[PDB]
Amino acid sequence: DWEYHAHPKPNSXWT
Repeated sequence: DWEYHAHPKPNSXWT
């Protein structure tokens, strides 16, 4: 269970 993360925003930050 590896989900990629954004560079300029944090992980859960996508919400």
